[PDB]
Amino acid sequence: KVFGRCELAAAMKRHGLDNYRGYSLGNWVCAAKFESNFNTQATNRNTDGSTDYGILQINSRWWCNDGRTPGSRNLCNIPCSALLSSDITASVNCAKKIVSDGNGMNAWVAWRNRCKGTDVQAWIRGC
Ligand SMILES: [Cl-]
Repeated sequence: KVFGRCELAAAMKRHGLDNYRGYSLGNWVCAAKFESNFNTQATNRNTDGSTDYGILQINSRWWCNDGRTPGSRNLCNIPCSALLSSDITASVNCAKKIVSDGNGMNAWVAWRNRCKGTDVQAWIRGC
């Protein structure tokens, strides 16, 4: 599915992302916009043989297991296929582990380049 902006904000808030590990909700909404364009089924292959999966483009080298990525660590202990559900639970649970690993939201390239430093609260304004 393709979430609306406020629709995703409300779902992410219900799943505990607002202010999680220091990151207000607008950060997470902006990240999803620029990672997946709010599409729960987005996938993108990378040069290292990994693929990024779902609404938050979670990577198959470090975080989820897709069975075809060399050097897999599966630190979220989740099959990547689960991260293509229209229900965001598995992606949020893995994102919480990623953002707790020591480098904040820097794991999300699109967030680093297109959200960080902007007024991210605009992403939840009006919701
Ligand atoms: Cl604005």
